[PDB]
Amino acid sequence: DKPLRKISAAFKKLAIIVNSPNPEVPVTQFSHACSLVSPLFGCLGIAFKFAEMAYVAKVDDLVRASSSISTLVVMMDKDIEADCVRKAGSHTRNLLRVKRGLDMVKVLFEQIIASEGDNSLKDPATKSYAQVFAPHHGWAIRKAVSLGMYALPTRAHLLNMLKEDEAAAKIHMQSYVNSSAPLITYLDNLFLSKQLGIDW
Ligand SMILES: CCCCCCCCCCCCC/C=C/[C@@H](O)[C@H](COP(=O)(O)O)NC(C)=O
Repeated sequence: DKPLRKISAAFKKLAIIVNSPNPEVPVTQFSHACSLVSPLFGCLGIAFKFAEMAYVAKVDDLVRASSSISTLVVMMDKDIEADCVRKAGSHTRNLLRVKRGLDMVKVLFEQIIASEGDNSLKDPATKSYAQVFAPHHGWAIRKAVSLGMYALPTRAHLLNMLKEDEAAAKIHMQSYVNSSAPLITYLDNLFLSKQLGIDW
């Protein structure tokens, strides 16, 4: 089906889990949902090429992890026990970056919705990247991203690539925004509650 619909369906499900008492988020289900977001970065063009190493490789690792590890909590606790939380390539470091990817797409969608009537994606792309990723990327990446903003598809072109009209895309984006918000909060709080921080 259409990429935004796959996304909204999968995250609705995740929202139910996190909004319930004693949530257990399976690594399989979380990593599959996160993989549905990947095609979005590609639709945005060269500006978001960083997403392959920054997001896709990370989801790939969680996909791998999911065969032997039950939940995100158990996954994090294993890395804590092994004292390898901030190590390059740890599941937990990867989870934190995946969280940022989910957040950037959330903010992007919010801004696209807020700017209905402007056929340019420049502000929404620039704003969300600035809010979510800019504080963690080095100079060269930030400069490259900014330059790549001239290569964004128009708003109408993007809708066409995602195979939706304005009304339908609005609903599915809003749905992801509503679903992903408590998930992102859930994830932040796992890090915060285990005294790991979220700014590294
Ligand atoms: C012919 C020219 C082709 C143009 C180049 C295409 C875009 C290149 C953008 C590459 C972005 C690389 C980002 C690297 C990802 C991670 O390995 C690295 C470290 O991963 P980490 O955040 O520590 O887990 N992340 C950062 C932002 O330093």
